[PDB]
Amino acid sequence: HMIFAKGHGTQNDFVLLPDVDAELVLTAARVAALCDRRKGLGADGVLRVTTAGAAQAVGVLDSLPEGVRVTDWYMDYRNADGSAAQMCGNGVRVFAHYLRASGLEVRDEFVVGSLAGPRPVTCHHVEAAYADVSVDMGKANRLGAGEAVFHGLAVDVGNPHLACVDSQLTVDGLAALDVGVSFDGAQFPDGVNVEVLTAPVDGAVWMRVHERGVGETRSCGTGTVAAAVAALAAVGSPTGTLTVHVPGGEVVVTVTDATSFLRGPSVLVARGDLADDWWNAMG
Repeated sequence: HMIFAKGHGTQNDFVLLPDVDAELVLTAARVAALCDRRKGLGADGVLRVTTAGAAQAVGVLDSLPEGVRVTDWYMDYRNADGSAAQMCGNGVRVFAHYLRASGLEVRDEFVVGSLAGPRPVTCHHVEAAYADVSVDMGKANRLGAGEAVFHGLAVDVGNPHLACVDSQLTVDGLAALDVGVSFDGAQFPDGVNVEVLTAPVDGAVWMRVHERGVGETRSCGTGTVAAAVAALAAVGSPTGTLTVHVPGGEVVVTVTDATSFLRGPSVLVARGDLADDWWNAMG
């Protein structure tokens, strides 16, 4: 009698827990057991579906992020290791898809609240199992050049990035060992996500991320936005649309004057019930 769903976007997979009134107690141990591929259900993170006001009432949220109303849908995102929504902006597509398909939300256009702020979404097509969702990821700020190892552009998409377009990089060359590097500390005093990518060839780009601390880890929403921004800017365009090939598949970034949008697939594989006894005995 504990409702859940299992979904994924490009790469990352999520367990969704509908909990409008935030009655569930998401201990670190419960999240970890639920994310364990053998002992639980297996996921990169848990997305508890609630509202910002309910989250703030139950202690999950202290004060509201700027732009997030007490009545907003709220994606209470937890990493497998109990920890809370690292900067990526991940989870929003699958979250939005869940809202639509489960009938919690009837409109194709609505706002997803999150720790990092409001994320307006557009649901282009929605079926039970598949959806095509656009996330308004926010203003992307180009902020000057920097070296890495590569020479790129500091792009601010809620958090610092350094996306590096390399004309002399191929898709095969991009199979380089960029797990666990060097960047200028004065330019990024509080660390930086480092993207490395091919030159825009026919509206498309191939990239890989190395997010701060977590190492080379899966797909990065905001980092994908940073990558496309830097690629457009290298072709002389402050705004445009690029397909971005990322580990797991492809997504489409749109940059406007005001903001940026990330558009990609979402899949919901399963829906059902966690056993109540199992939930209790998990820490």
